[PDB]
Amino acid sequence: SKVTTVVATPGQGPDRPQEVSYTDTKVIGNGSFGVVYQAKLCDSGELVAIKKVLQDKRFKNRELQIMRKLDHCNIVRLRYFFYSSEVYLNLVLDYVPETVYRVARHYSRAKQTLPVIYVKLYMYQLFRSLAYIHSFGICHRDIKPQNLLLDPDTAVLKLCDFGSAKQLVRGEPNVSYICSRYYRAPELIFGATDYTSSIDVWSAGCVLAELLLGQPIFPGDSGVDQLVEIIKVLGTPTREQIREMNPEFKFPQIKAHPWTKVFRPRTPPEAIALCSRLLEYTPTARLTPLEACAHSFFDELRDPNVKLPNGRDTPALFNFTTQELSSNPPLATILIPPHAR
Ligand SMILES: Cc1nnc(-c2ccc3occ(-c4ccc([S@](C)=O)cc4)c3c2)o1
Repeated sequence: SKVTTVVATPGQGPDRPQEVSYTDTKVIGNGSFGVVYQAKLCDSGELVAIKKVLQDKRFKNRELQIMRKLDHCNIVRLRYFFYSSEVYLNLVLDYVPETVYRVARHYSRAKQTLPVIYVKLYMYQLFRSLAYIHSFGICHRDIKPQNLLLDPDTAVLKLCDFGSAKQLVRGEPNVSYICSRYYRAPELIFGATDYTSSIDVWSAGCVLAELLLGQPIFPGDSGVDQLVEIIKVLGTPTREQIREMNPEFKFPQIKAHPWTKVFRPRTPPEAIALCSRLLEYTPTARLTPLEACAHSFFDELRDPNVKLPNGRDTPALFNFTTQELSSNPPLATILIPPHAR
């Protein structure tokens, strides 16, 4: 009700703060960082989330520094940011009301399967945001279904939560206990710290596969139990596999559970061939997010007529930028279909 008025710097553009007014603040989430609110900007009527972190006062916020570099339609945009209170950094973000987690669980609670057309849309917009994120050498490191925001009506997916993303410095090592356990790549559990952006892709597989199965593919009861779960679907990792993951542990030996069966009968051939492609031991083996997009599974989305179950056209899926294409520029004719040139 009470309209709060702050002095806020636009997320992008020149550092020139404006008076921004918002009201109807309610809490919609919280964690170690702090709290997320939903508010209504008084002047555009538009809804926003406000992530209230806690700023090390005498330290530069990594998330803030990362959000500013970022403008992509499948990523929650940092519209503004301000400070308040000792001292809290506030990120004013796009609000989107649903998450893949919550959608995936409604289906699962009702023992149905999320329509493959939604799996496609959502996974594609996910590989997109990462192709973009990774082109800057920024690893998300918490790719999990509740960091995927969805618009029920328009089928837009926006990646959110960069509260543990990092500009990866090759030659520079990092922390290995990151990601949500179920979505955490094997090398991470192995103690690797020399890792790459492939870890995000493993998380995507973990998602892809959970959308298909209606439950987490690898559900460990702890950091270490996690690898036991991966193991029972892929088997054990071998020389160049463990090599590739990290240059200790103590587990048991198990056989390679065939893919085209880890799921259910009606599951599409390409989706299965996707995961097998993602969910891979060696990290150089996992496909690239851009390269992922390319792969068949998403072909239906390259069909000129495709529409949303509710008869609307698909959200804008081909508005690529060269910044977005940077990684692998020679592959547009198979990512941009004619009808969008
Ligand atoms: C953590 C964290 N970092 N960003 C967010 C964030 C940002 C923008 C956002 O817009 C809507 C949400 C959102 C908040 C709560 C929910 S609940 C679990 O259904 C769903 C969606 C949101 C969350 O959360």
